Amino acid sequence: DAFVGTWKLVSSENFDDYMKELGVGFATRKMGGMAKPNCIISVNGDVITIKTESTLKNTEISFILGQEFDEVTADDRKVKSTITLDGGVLVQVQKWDGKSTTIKRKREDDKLVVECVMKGVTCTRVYERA
Ligand SMILES: CCCCCCCCCCCCCC(=O)O
Repeated sequence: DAFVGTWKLVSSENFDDYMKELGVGFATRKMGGMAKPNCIISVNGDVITIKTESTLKNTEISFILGQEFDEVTADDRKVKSTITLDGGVLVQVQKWDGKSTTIKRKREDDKLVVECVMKGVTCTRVYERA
């Protein structure tokens, strides 16, 4: 849809603080901090796939909106994830060990804007089409 495409990271604010708030260690934070991933979003029927590709780490999720799924995150958390579409925003919640984090993906002008929140930390990541 508006989301389908291949997207390259062009800016990131507060990602180190976000990773720290998630409990990510120095080594995994080091890998993530200067990474410039591509995010490849596709859809087949009910199933949306989001691939995140970078030199040192790749991830992929496939899901149906509103259906919880198990996910191993890029930082190796074992979480239960649910993704819904609310006002054109893909809203992902991840739940583990009594905690939660949200990842909200929206289209704004030429940008795919990704807001990641853990407790009082808000990170904003911007991708543009490859
Ligand atoms: C790209 C490599 C980063 C690996 C470090 C751990 C990151 C875990 C949280 C990732 C949140 C997703 C943000 C996004 O899709 O831009």
